[PDB]
Amino acid sequence: QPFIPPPQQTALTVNDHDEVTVWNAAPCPMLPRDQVYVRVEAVAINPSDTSATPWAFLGTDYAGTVVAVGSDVTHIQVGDRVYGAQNEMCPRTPDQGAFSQYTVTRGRVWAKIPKGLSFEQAAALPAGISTAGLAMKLLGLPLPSPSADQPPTHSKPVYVLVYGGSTATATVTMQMLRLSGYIPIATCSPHNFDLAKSRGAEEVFDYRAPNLAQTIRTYTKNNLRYALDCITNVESTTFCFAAIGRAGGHYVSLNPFPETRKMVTTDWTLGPTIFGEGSTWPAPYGRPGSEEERQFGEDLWRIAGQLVEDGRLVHHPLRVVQGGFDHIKQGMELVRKGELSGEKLVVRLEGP
Ligand SMILES: NC(=O)c1ccc[n+]([C@@H]2O[C@H](COP(=O)([O-])OP(=O)(O)OC[C@H]3O[C@@H](n4cnc5c(N)ncnc54)[C@H](OP(=O)(O)O)[C@@H]3O)[C@@H](O)[C@H]2O)c1
Repeated sequence: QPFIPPPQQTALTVNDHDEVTVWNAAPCPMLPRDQVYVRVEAVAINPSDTSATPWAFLGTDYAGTVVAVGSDVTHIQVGDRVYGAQNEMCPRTPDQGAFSQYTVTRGRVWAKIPKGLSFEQAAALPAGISTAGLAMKLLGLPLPSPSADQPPTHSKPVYVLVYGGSTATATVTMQMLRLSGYIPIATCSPHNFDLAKSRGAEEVFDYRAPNLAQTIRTYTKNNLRYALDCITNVESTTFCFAAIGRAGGHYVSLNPFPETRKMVTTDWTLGPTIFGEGSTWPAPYGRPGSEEERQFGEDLWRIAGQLVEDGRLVHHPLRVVQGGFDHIKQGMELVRKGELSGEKLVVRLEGP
């Protein structure tokens, strides 16, 4: 009954000459006493996968079948299905990444898949849930209550601009914003208008429209105080700053931002902080680990896991590919080239 990991496996990594590589003799991680061992069934592709520690495993989003259980783990059994996030390309843990045949759960940044979800649907969620939570925390917005019967009331609407309303992150975030009593207003391309509205946007606009920031300022009564930038380029930053109200506001982006007097505070989400383990980027010093960041991730996942279970948080629309590891490599290229719109690339792994 003791579990012994396989001697080697296939995983996706980067080699010594900056090329994405299928490695067929990759190591298998050891099983922590407080984690479970996962035979990965599906993975999702994220832009951050495509942005190096050679030979460390790639990939964030996984869903799979529990094949072994740590001695200190309760409430999980062999055969259970789980989904969660890995901390990709981490030099201290190069044998942990979503793009492997076998991984281990990390922290408490995971949950059991609800009976009603498939592996493919569940794999689509982890980075979205994680990022949505970090963005709400940085904006100074409370996470939803999983136990409440309706959102908090605001007789005077509290708007949140979401620049890039068709992004995988925005569609999960806008649902959470709604649950917490906020009213998201989104910008994206016309063909994704229905998607954005279905995911919680009160109104949606084409970001290309002339003088759109004036339109938004007027809509929000010149008091927009929250802007979430899911695109993070020179144009999106300029736009969000122009839309924020006359008295100031808070800009949060999902990436570090390029190079005002506008009374705007600023932050950006650092993905590895969902684990509270720290980060070696950005130099100098990166970030330390912290128990408060760790506890926030666990709390977020306990809340989001229930919301997913209850059908209150739905996955981004899926583009599913049946395949193996070369299909992940291929998926990453489609994503890197900006070739996906309003969909998440998920690969369902064939064994063998
Ligand atoms: N730091 C982190 O841990 C972290 C986590 C999650 C995401 N991110 C970052 O957030 C960004 C979005 O990632 P995601 O996975 O949420 O989204 P995604 O699904 O890859 O977003 C794709 C959408 O972005 C829109 N888009 C692309 N370029 C645009 C531009 N120049 N102006 C306006 N819209 C543009 C398009 O929407 P339309 O076709 O509708 O125009 C496209 O469909 C990426 O840069 C990613 O690196 C970072």
